[PDB]
Amino acid sequence: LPSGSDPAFSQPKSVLDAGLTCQGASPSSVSKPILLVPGTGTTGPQSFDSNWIPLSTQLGYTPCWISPPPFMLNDTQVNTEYMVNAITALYAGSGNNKLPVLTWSQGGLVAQWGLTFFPSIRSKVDRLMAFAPDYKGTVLAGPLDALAVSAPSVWQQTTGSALTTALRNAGGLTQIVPTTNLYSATDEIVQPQVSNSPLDSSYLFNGKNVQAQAVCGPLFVIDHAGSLTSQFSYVVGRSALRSTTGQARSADYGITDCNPLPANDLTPEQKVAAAALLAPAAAAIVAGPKQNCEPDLMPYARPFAVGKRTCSGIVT
Amino acid sequence: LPSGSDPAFSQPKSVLDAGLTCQGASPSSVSKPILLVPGTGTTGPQSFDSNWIPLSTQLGYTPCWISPPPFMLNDTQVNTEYMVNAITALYAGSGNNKLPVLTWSQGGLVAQWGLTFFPSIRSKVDRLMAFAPDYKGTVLAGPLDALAVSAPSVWQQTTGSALTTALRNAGGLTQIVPTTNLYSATDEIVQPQVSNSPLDSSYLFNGKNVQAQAVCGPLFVIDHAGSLTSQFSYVVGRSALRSTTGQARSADYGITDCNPLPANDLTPEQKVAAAALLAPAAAAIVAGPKQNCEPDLMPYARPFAVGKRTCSGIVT
Ligand SMILES: *[C@@H]1O[C@H](CO)[C@@H](O[C@@H]2O[C@H](CO)[C@@H](O)[C@H](O)[C@H]2NC(C)=O)[C@H](O)[C@H]1NC(C)=O
Ligand SMILES: *[C@@H]1O[C@H](CO)[C@@H](O[C@@H]2O[C@H](CO)[C@@H](O)[C@H](O)[C@H]2NC(C)=O)[C@H](O)[C@H]1NC(C)=O
Ligand SMILES: [K+]
Ligand SMILES: [K+]
Ligand SMILES: [K+]
Ligand SMILES: [K+]
Ligand code: NA
Ligand code: NA
Ligand code: NA
Ligand code: NA
Ligand code: NA
Repeated sequence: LPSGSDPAFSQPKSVLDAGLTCQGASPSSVSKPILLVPGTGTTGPQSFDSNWIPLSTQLGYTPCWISPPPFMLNDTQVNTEYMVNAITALYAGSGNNKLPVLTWSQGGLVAQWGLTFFPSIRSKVDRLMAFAPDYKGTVLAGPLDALAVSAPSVWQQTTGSALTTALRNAGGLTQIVPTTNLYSATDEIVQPQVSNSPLDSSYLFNGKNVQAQAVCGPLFVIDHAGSLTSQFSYVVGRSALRSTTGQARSADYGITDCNPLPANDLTPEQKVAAAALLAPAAAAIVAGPKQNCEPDLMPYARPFAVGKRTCSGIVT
Repeated sequence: LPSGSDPAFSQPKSVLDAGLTCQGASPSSVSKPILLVPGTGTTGPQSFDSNWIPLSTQLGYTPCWISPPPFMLNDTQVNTEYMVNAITALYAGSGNNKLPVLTWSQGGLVAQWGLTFFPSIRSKVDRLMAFAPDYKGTVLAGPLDALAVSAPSVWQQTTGSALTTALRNAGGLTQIVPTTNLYSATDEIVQPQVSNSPLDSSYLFNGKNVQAQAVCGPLFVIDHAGSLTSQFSYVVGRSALRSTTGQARSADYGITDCNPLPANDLTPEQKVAAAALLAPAAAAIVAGPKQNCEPDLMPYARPFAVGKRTCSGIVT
């Protein structure tokens, strides 16, 4: 696991700060922040307005989020700069108090990439609650890559990519801070997820790895978006957020919570938007960037993916 | 459309027969046969053991398949002899009753080549259910082969080929029996498929042409193999097989069926095998025969591709 200096950011501070917002507050002076990191094809509000922005507010946090442009479709490594900058800011802005990070989809990969390569944030994040994280990527992006209809970050989120290779070889498939990963065998976006084991894309060694079918039964069905928005997900997320260990606890949820529909505390109208969470993501992918190769690794990550091929050639 | 005698077989009938197998039945005495025609780089079992063999069984059919050697890599015109012989056999063996044909990839090109050039089988095929058929071939020169260093049937499936030209000029891009074509914009092997129109390689005039994204949305992703194996594909195929019209019916499927993962009725082990369909087929193509020209058209097809080039020169 890297333990030296932080890499320098490629983006200026003005740019990174512009991508961070808090509800009703400035990052420079915020009470009990939670940092929300969005999924592929979305802004922070698009991922979370119908779900964890109001739910976290009801738990007493001030939700804050990043929106790396365009819609989380550019280089995951740059998406991570937004996250690292935001944790630094929000920690300073809330009294040097550690804060939680809550993610969907790629946001969890971004969080873990940041924790792996930017040691400074490890003391600033108290826990990670990741919904449907793709730490191994997804095999399902393969045809899109072959067709050259994949955005930068979609290439990076393909199983076997240089990015996912680097994360693994740097030690990033082991939890770094207390981590809960909630995911589903029936996720239609991220696979493989079926095994309830380290083979799954969402699994981290020493983490609290919650495959919904383990709790709720193998026949249980909960999709990629539902993995973020469901009542089951709310109970698990609340467990993680409240737990003194920094991980969800099996005592905190069971069969009575195995409701895949949008969280009960959401208003009717929020439930409608939550259920429809993935539509705007699909439309952003559709209009968004597309290329025929995986973006290059930044220098700090190259040693961890020697021999993989990116846009510029083979990593040496 | 051609309307006379069937072309003579180039292969002995014993050889053709030996390539036909049914599950649990002789072709001479079979209950409700369905004939399965595999994709390039596979035998019948390799295409269908994880999918339409069990899925058709559960629908009450006896699955039967052909396995033209080696692995569907030889002349598509010879592959078609196996299909024509099998239809003749299974029609008689089911009491002189027409039977459905269900195909993947090249198998659909084979079925339509047979229906176009071998008139005797038209009255013996109840309906055709083709998954990812490449009636126009493909424009994508994939990464398996050096350009123009390819197997016989790979040449023939290249857009612009003499074979695909002949099919078109003989009238074979119009359905001959009731046909449903299920295909995907995100097919990484066969393109173009993106338009939901007669541009697409899988489209037949007067057919029931089902591009999955037209139903499911633009980021519904199923690949060339997923076109055969997905739950969405199963719902459409079941509709096609049951329909009184011989074609799938839009009433039978909709957004709720839009699951790209392997068909729900497959066991956990069959789903893993279905999701792994493509890689060993691609490896069989890589390991297979290579030549530097397209196989010659048989005499009965030449007049429909005059001016195209095969191994013996420009067709006359
Ligand atoms: C998208 O990611 C790329 C790649 O990391 C960013 O482009 C780099 O930006 C740095 C900072 O200016 C440059 O030094 C490199 O030359 C850039 N590389 C490439 C290939 O262009 C880019 O800034 C990111 N875009 C956004 C909107 O964040
Ligand atoms: C593969 O296809 C070629 C047709 O392209 C077949 O070869 C022909 O076989 C007939 C029947 O014996 C011969 O009369 C021809 O002279 C052959 N032509 C060529 C170019 O060799 C061949 O039999 C097929 N192989 C298999 C295993 O089916
Ligand atoms: K700001
Ligand atoms: K304040
Ligand atoms: K507790
Ligand atoms: K019709
Ligand atoms: Na399940
Ligand atoms: Na290039
Ligand atoms: Na094979
Ligand atoms: Na040719
Ligand atoms: Na099984």
